[PDB]
Amino acid sequence: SLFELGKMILQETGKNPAKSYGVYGCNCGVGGRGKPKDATDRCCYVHKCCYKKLTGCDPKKDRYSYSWKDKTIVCGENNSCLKELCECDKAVAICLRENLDTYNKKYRYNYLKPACKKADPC
Amino acid sequence: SLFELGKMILQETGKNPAKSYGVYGCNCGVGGRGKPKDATDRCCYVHKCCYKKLTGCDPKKDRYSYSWKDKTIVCGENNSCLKELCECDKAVAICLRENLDTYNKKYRYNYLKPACKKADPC
Ligand SMILES: CCCCCC(=O)O
Repeated sequence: SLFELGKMILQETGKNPAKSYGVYGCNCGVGGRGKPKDATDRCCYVHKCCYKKLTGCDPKKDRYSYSWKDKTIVCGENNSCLKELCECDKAVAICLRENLDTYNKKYRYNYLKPACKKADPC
Repeated sequence: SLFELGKMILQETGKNPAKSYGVYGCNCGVGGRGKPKDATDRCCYVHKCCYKKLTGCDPKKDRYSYSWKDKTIVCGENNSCLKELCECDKAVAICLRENLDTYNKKYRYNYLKPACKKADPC
């Protein structure tokens, strides 16, 4: 669920997830996809495409189990959809951390998104 | 839609809507309802109950027309559902503005929603 996702992002980046990625660029946050503004935005692009492949569980609402082991996100076995969901969230958390070096606050807020260029199909 | 709602909140409060209310308390932004933490939170509680009365349109995606007349949100004549939807959004924007005096930053970027007490029926 959003709770686990946010927790992962905090654990990897050390940043408050809502504050930094709540509405970042054309792909981070509520709404759909759009042409990526930068590398960070592209992380969320991939993430939303990752969600599209899921069946059997709700990516926004459904809780799952994961652990923080030697500062690594380790997805619990859960079930098929929940584990795949967990791996989606782990991937974007890692991706966001790896692209902190080009994070730009000018993409942080907000109004942008409906005017974004339409995204390629996943 | 989300765009009209966000614009209304900005117009009334003068505040960045996603920033101030994206994850505020148990009722503002993402997720469902919960036991409200304060007056601002109650606005969002009422808002989501307002959405339940809606029959035929999508509060998240369906756009509607409104205008800014004498610094007042004025819902334009669309179909019945879109009119009710517009009035739901107008009400919460006004309510959030009215309760800026007790807005508490501690409730802001603080995803506490899974810990919220179960909301009573609308
Ligand atoms: C549009 C972002 C803030 C929404 C707050 C609420 O009406 O739930």
